[PDB]
Amino acid sequence: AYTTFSQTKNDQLKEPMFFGQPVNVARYDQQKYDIFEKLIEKQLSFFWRPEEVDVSRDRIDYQALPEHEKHIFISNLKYQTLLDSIQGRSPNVALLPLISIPELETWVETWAFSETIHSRSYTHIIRNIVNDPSVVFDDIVTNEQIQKRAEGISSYYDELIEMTSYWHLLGEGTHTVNGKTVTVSLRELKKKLYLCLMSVNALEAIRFYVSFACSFAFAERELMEGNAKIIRLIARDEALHLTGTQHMLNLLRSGADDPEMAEIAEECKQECYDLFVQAAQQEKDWADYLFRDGSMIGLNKDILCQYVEYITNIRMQAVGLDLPFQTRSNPIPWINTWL
Amino acid sequence: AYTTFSQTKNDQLKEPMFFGQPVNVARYDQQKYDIFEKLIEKQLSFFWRPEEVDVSRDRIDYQALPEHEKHIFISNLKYQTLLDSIQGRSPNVALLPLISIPELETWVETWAFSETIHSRSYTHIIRNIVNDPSVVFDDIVTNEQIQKRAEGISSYYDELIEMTSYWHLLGEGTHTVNGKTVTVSLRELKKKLYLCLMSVNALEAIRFYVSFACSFAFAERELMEGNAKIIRLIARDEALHLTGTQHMLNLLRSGADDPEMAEIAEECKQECYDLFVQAAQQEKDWADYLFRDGSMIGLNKDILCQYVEYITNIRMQAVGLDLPFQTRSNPIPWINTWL
Ligand SMILES: [Hg+2]
Ligand SMILES: [Hg+2]
Ligand SMILES: [Hg+2]
Ligand SMILES: [Hg+2]
Ligand SMILES: [Hg+2]
Ligand SMILES: [Hg+2]
Ligand SMILES: [Hg+2]
Ligand SMILES: [Hg+2]
Ligand SMILES: [Mn+2]
Ligand SMILES: [Mn+2]
Ligand SMILES: [Mn+2]
Ligand SMILES: [Mn+2]
Repeated sequence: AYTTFSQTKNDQLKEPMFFGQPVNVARYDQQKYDIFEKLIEKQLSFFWRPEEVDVSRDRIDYQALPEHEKHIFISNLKYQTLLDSIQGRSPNVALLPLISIPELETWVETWAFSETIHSRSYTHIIRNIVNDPSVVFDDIVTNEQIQKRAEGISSYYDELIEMTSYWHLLGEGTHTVNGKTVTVSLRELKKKLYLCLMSVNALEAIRFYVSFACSFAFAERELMEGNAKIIRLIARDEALHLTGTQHMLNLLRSGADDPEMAEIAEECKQECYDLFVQAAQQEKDWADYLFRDGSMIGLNKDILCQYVEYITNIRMQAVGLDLPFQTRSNPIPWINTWL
Repeated sequence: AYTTFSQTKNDQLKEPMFFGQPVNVARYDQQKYDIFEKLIEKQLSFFWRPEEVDVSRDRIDYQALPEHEKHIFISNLKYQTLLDSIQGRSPNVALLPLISIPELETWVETWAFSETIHSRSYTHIIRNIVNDPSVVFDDIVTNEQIQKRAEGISSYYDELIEMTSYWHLLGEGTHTVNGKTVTVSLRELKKKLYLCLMSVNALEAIRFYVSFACSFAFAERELMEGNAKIIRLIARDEALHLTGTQHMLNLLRSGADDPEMAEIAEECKQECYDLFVQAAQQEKDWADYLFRDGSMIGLNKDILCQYVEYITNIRMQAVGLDLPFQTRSNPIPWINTWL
């Protein structure tokens, strides 16, 4: 079972990142993988307050915008708000119960914490450029187009969480819950997790960047500059986040942390691969919705769609996987300005 | 079951703090209880970095100290490190899966986050005033005197967590896990939680303050002033934390949030009461250990023991309970200096 303070005096330097002995003492004078200590120190130094950024000038700009340019902006903001709504709570609930080294535990809490700040920044934008914030928030939940990907994201999480409870309550082996066979495999858990980790990596490394492009496009036209300033700070963070997930995944597949993982990584190769292809495809389809009533300067389907592929190829490379798309270059190199 | 993003478009202003629909959208443009929005804003504004505080001068002071004055200092630091080791992870794991209003969710993540910063500050002190930090950390786990209260604290948590898994996996009603009857009652969960909440309140409101007294005593003698500076920042935070737990408990017993709770609050009156008496007693016994080889100026058993009672009476008053002790005054009014 899970314990908020394991009684055993284990060597934290020799525990796996996951599934080992729950972390007891929170120490930071040493670590198994200092990338996590570095990320924490970096996240702490990037601390920023949303309320500070003046978005008052964005209300007029947003209003001026045509009903189809409002669609793009607000729709993209709604998606960002969704992602971080998830990410704020999710890494804590899903990963915290499985960490076994102190640096990763605290990194995840720091990481989740920073996502709540982003959520707040979104509330800061929305309530300052619209007269009925409730319309925006409620639609995030109802908007069936936002939910297509919203439901796919929370399943990897929900399923990992639910299967983690069984493991802590019953243990490995086959059980019966009210006349129902329920099998609990550690090798299966390590896979369920590996997939969330890979799915979380695509969310941080791809989903969010597709949103900064179709966000800074406005900043390029000198529109919504309060928002651009805020999303510049969020991108700096999401960069830390993707560095963390990338290190986790590459530490797992390298058998450096836990061989059984590495094995499950090679075996679960086509999934991890078709998992990304699914994500990229979902970001492209998203584009058809943002431009159903016309595009704008510097951003249309072909532009975005092309960025999705370019970006997806970059992210999978970082985790050793064949570029699912042609090997082209940045359709909007200007984006590097805001990053 | 628990979901990282509930599909239902509920009214977050009319959900109970706990056990209602998991929070979906993270919004901050309104809230059921703005005390939580206030705490978040306050915690965010108190953000501080431990590394900043120069504790270099504390190494000499600590060394100079007699072996019995080292006992006091280091033992008290070890206890603080334990508490925050727990608090860093615990509120997230135990409470996050049960919150149903956005402000409380984010407050808890902010609250847990701030505790990790405290853990770091402790690592910052320890590795700067001792030559073998490992000795200190390992003892936190082994030291059977630290574990007396360490085991009692993690049980309320562990038990609530474990019983929350069953509720999400099976639901209310009687079940059978491999030929074993297992009952899951919502009214029982609401109680298990109510007790952690009350036990967490004593940990923030009493346990931690007993440690600031037997910590600033050194600052009073112009010793360990780097540490005093750091613990001044931690106390400011623990004050926010106790304000939060106090509001939760008093919102629950007032039947304002959920009547069934209020009912379970009146019914579970002697426990909540004997729960505190147990804590206070544990802090007093702690004193016999800090002074087994002699006390120091401004701090001995009678002094401390008397503070424990004075403080305990203050905390229970704030949550409507009879002062378990005589109604006296502050045995060390100087402590208000550092707070
Ligand atoms: Hg996931
Ligand atoms: Hg976009
Ligand atoms: Hg893979
Ligand atoms: Hg394309
Ligand atoms: Hg508790
Ligand atoms: Hg003390
Ligand atoms: Hg009570
Ligand atoms: Hg006393
Ligand atoms: Mn974010
Ligand atoms: Mn992120
Ligand atoms: Mn603390
Ligand atoms: Mn606290």
